[PDB]
Amino acid sequence: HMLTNLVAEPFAKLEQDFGGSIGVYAMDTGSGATVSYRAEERFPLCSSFKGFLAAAVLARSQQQAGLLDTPIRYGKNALVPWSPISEKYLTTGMTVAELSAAAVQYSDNAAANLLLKELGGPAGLTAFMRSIGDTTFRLDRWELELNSAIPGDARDTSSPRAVTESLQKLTLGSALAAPQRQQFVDWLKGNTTGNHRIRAAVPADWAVGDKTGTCGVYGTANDYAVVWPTGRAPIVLAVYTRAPNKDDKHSEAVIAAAARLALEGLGVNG
Ligand SMILES: COc1ccc2c(CP(=O)(O)O)cc(=O)oc2c1
Repeated sequence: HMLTNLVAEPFAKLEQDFGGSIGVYAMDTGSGATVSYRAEERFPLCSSFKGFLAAAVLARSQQQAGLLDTPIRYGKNALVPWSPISEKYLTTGMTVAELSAAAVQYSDNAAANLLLKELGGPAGLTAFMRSIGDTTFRLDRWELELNSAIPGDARDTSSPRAVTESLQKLTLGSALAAPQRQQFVDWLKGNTTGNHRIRAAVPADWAVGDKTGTCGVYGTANDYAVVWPTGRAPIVLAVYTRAPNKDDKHSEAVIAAAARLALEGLGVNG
């Protein structure tokens, strides 16, 4: 409780300036110290489910050898907005591994939907999260309907704490086999969409992997990350936002500032 009270006031000021709600859970994997602010509230996942989607693909690849190399062909009707990689391979197809990398590193929507289909839809991804001990995560819909971010709607949400706990298990714990774990970390490390979020709070000499989400309404956006500071154990953290009005805009700077506060609360000199 000590570190959480250390940062309670600055978090309240930050979210009031933002005009919405900020949810943060950060875990120092060395000491076990944690920082929480609205950490048990539900926030829309938006694209952040795509990280867990790729982890679920990797988990299945442990039992289905050759799953990652399977070519997937798709039609033009699969190309929903923000499919920047898959639109370039419409005439050729892509492998499951390439779709997973595109989903993680470019937030590719068509790729995410194609991989969701392979796993049995939103319920199949939810089942995977249940299998690692996450009872909070729920995915209910596909891209782009899952972006609705309706106030009070539990569909397609999780909590910052559950996101951080599941991310820890998948990137640092035993939820994935060692080769699949490293592949998940490497995909997160290569993300291209989060330079202005948690990464903006992380010194250049620290390794970081992240997955972003941006719903586009209700001030709703997020990022989760694993951060490897030099000389100490890694930090896992999740930063989620929402706001009361549909037209409220999200703020990357607010996500970065919340990440800064979480790291400062943990005592990690950034
Ligand atoms: C379809 O429209 C989209 C899809 C994704 C994005 C993303 C990528 P992500 O943050 O969800 O991962 C950032 C954004 O600003 O707008 C978006 C708009």
